[PDB]
Amino acid sequence: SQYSIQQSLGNASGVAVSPINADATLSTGVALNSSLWAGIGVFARGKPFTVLAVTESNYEDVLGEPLKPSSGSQFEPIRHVYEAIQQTSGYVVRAVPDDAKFPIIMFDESGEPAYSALPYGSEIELDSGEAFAIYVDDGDPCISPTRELTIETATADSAGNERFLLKLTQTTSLGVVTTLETHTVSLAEEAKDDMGRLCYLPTALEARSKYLRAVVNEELISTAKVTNKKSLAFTGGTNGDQSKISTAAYLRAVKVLNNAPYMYTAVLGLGCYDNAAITALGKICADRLIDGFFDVKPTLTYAEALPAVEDTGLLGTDYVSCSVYHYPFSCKDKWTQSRVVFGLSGVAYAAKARGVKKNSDVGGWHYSPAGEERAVIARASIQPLYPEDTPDEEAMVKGRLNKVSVGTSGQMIIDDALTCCTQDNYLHFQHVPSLMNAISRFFVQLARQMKHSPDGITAAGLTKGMTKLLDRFVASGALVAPRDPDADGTEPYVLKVTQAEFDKWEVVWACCPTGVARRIQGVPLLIK
Amino acid sequence: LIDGFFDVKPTLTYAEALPAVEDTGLLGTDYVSCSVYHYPFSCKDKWTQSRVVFGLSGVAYAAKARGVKKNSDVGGWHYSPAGEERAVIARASIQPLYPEDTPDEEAMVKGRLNKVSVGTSGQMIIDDALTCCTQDNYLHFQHVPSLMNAISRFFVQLARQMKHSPDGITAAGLTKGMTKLLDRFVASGALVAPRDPDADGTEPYVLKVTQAEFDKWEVVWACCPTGVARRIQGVPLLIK
Amino acid sequence: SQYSIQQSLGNASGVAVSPINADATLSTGVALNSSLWAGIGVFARGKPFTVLAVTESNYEDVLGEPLKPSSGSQFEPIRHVYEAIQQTSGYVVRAVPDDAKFPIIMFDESGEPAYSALPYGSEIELDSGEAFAIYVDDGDPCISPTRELTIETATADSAGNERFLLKLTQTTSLGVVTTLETHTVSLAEEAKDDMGRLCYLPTALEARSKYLRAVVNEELISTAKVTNKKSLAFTGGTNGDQSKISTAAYLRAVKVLNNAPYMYTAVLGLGCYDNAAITALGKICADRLIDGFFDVKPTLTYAEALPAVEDTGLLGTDYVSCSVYHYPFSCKDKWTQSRVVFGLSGVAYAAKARGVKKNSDVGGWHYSPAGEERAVIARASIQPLYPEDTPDEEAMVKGRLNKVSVGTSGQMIIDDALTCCTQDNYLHFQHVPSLMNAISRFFVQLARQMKHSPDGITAAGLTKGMTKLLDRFVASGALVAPRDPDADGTEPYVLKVTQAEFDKWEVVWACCPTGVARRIQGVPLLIK
Amino acid sequence: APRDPDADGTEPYVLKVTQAEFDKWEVVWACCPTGVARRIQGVPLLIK
Amino acid sequence: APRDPDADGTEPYVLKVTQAEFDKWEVVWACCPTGVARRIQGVPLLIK
Repeated sequence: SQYSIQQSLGNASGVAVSPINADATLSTGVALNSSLWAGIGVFARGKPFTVLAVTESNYEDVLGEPLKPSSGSQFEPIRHVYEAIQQTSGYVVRAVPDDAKFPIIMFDESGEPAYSALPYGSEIELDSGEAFAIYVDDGDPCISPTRELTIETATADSAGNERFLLKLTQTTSLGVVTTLETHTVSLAEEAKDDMGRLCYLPTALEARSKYLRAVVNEELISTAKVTNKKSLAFTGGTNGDQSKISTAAYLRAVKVLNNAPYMYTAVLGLGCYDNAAITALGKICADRLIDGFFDVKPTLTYAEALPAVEDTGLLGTDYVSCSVYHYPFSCKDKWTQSRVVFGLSGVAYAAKARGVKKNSDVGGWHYSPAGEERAVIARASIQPLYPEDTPDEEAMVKGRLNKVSVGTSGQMIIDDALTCCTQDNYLHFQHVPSLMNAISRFFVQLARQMKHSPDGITAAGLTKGMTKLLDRFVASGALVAPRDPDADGTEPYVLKVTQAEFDKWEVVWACCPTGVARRIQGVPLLIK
Repeated sequence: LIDGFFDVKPTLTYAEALPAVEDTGLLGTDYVSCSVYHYPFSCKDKWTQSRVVFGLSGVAYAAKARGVKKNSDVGGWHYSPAGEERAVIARASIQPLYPEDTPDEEAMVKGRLNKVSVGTSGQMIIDDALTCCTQDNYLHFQHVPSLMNAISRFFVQLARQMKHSPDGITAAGLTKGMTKLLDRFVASGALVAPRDPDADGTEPYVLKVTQAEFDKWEVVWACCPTGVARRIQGVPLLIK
Repeated sequence: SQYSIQQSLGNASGVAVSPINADATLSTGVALNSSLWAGIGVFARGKPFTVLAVTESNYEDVLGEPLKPSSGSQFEPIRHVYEAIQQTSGYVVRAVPDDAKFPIIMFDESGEPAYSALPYGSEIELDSGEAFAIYVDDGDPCISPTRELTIETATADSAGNERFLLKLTQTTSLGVVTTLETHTVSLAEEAKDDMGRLCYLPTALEARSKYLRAVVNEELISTAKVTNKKSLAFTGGTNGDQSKISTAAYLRAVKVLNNAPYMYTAVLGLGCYDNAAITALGKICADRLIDGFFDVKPTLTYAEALPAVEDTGLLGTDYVSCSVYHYPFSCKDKWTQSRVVFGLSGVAYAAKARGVKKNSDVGGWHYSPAGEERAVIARASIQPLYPEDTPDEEAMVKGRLNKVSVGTSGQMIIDDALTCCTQDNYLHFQHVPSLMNAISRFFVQLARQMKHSPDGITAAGLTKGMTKLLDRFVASGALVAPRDPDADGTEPYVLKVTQAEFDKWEVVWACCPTGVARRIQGVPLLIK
Repeated sequence: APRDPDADGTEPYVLKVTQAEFDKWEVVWACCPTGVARRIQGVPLLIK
Repeated sequence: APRDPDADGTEPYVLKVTQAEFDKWEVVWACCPTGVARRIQGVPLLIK
């Protein structure tokens, strides 16, 4: 009609405005100064084989209350999570044993409920007389505190379908009974609640409730009717034995973590001392270009620690960013007040996060996760496990094993930044692979955004983006002038964007990383 | 001398998609400007609100039109109909038809079948610009035939207008018109300097208008087309 | 009509444009920097005598769960696959014993099912009363976990044909029951499903399902009717004894691998210690111009290792690219945690892939598959089998047998790059045949593309393509100036394209390959 | 002024009065007419 | 004013009105828009 604006204006009188160009102002939002940690573990509460999200204010309830050291070896990952959350949120994957079962309540046409239990990861088959089944997907085995489900009659909708109110409440062993969640659902395929949302039972429970799930029998859903049932009881749930777990479960969990559609920059090996799982997590590091902080069993003597590092499998050239730790010391637990021993992955990641939070523009990735200002270990009544033994500094450095020590003021610290690389070059220090991987991730983002453009735009865009990013890093201070300013010029970074064929745009950037200060030597002199 | 965007049945598995492209018949050397697509995904319809599946020809043409509307003087014909800023697919609740299968990237590229993917931000996009040409030269990319066909159509118009004139007018007119058009294209940016400025000079286009007999006015123009950026590789280095 | 454009314009007024020439811009797409590995083996799950495809994310399910060392000698190929996948995907061929049988369910007109089992590789004959038969082509013997098939009535199509829903679900021994696949199929020859695809049972199952296959009886298919059968059960499947396998099965498997229509550049001898099979794989190398990494039984003493290499049959002049390894050491398994011994083919190929992934333009084929930065062996608790014995370095080098050693830092490495060539020239090193074969494969591609052209185009095209490729290699660094720059010039490569008769275009290229650094000698001196 | 002030000078009009024979006075005038504004196109841009 | 006053001048807007053919009056204007303040960060320091 009128007031309309065209854009082509071909061989005819008129006026047209072209769409806004906005191609010389293409930025890239990656937010390099952000770090998240991902790990697998064994816990008390949570949905098995599904990626979770833990923050500083919900881990206690999403992952359940902390376990007990006297139960077995399952008390490690919760403490690792507690020590690692201190800085940033993260993603965890819970792995359960084979015989873990969750409760199920199945109804019928008359409405008399029945109870059962089913192993995790299995769907439900409905018997002839079963109308619909409700089960719990929070992962809790419903043994302590118990959980009760109540059905109440409610007013029908405008159309005429009967909607009933569902109320699930938890009861502790002491006697405290608090409501937990409530809903208004119906078996009609199209009925709506008061607020207008869909109130069909399966989709309603799946969408608006994070505790329950339900299934229905299509044949019997037409004539199904629900009575008034008060104070039901889930039963049969069982977490099983968590002391022992087959390597298949750990492999499945790490595969799920691999396929998780999230972003994280640390693959913390949360209290999982299994060679296959550690190798898989190293594969995750190598694939995603991130950092890993694994740790050997912290109950081995200094003699057996060295062969265990070779056993764990990352010693080679493929995994150049994964560090291995060892902390053979005892400590007093924060919660249960007992003598427990656990690893150092959480503290290593806390050191790395403290380092990465120093710079604000691009984030400081060039700070090593060691020292006395960024890697202090906070425990209670540290009592060495083997006071009669002594470290093997030279053997440890040759075997790529970071070691703890006692810094100034008497607090234990981490005093090495060595990776799993065996080659003796710049790559075996910790900070260099992290910085290079940050640059590579930014490049992948930029090139993915800039793919499929003509060469005229592509060359200028790539050059501008890379020059800006590397200038930001140099101003931050992660790159310095080359050691020998005679052969390889005098610039911190050298950039070269070239065309190899019709479409082979090749970018080569060479950077000079900063030098850590690991060995300091003083030579006093006297002047005649 | 135009462009075609055809598409195979979007209910075939990735295994049967490849022989169907050979079946459909354009695989050869005569049809160098026709693209073939394949979109095995489900979607929620806009009008009836149901589960339907259909093709990708409309979205491919929308991408081509978005590309051609960039330049205003001569229109940008050198923009490939793929990427994350010109070929996004707008649907509702895209649910893959065969989640258990996987594409065959190398086989697809050898068989000249454009494939969909998931770009940044999570919207499905078209991520190829391959035509039905089997020969491995500059002609199997999508933008080159379109640009050459635009130039050829303009030439046909000009020569049809300028037919039946004496040679004195004809030579000057042909040279002026072609020089102006190719200069417009170079200023637009669809032609760049040759890859090797040692043998084939250093000009984007070379024009030659000649007389072969009493009336055989022959025009030969050679152009260097732009280079798409399909594969990008980064090689980090460390300096001692 | 109008707007049409002609191309001939012969002796008539008009205007025409010739089709685009595009002959001086002919490239060649071969992607030299890509390597895939092909091998035969014995596994638990998979379709027998059919080429497969294994990547880093599906081998566990396509090839089934890993076997058990206590079962016998069938535990080798899975571990070899696991060690070789780390770098690149590949193709495998499963060979089964003679008495392996797969289950079959045959129906009838009334619908009462019957069960049976048939040996692999055999078609099915239908009895008079049998309407149609369904069987499993995944290769699994359906013993653990069990597999159940369910038939459900569904709504007829628009035409009127009756379509039923097929649901196959797996049940583990513990009790976990998960659905596996579902379809909507019918016995009508033309009925269509909701989405519009063909729903005839045989073609539908063959095309859209990778687990099941079916056959029908033409005579009884017209009057055939299907009832509602719930929770059927496959039975009779048996993988047989995989400890012993006749050489005929291995020969058939390698023949299938030969006729496979795929591309691969390594013919890894996955845990198959049979002379006939090894000779056939050497034939595959000599035919396709690729590389092979075979390995003798890793339980022979150093005295018997040497005659076994002559026994295995590749010692000659035809197989100049196949290497033979020997790894007489024990190790601790990753999965079952036991004492097992297996070969070195996987690690050898991992070294070769690490070498080939260095250069990005053409790929580095000139890196030998040995050293301390590219061939480290990652195992757990390596304990030598025969600590009292000693290697025979001179005898091993004369007999063309690569030997393991202990490099720096204490990790075992591969310390030789000798092939099976007996002649003492440049051909017995490992990197030279690989580089020459890469060049030859590129030449075959180029000449196949450029065949049947006139000489004017042909000479220029061949010269340009070969000059560009060899310049790319020289810039990569795989060719250096000749050792003696007095007789054979001073250029890395010499090219000569000539015509011998009307059509005998002959291309001769001579290259000077790089020199590996195998023996390093230092001679200190003192100056008066 | 002419559109391209490189070949056809830079004057709006060129006049030439000549004699061809005893009486064939020939006047040739070449003018550059103004350009109407029929199609107007605007191309907005953004500056980094 | 533009963010980088080294390449793209120092004026907020650049306007160019040109003639392409007899009647193709083409107007190209490039402007530098203001910067919203969405993320604000403070970095305290101590001076020796």
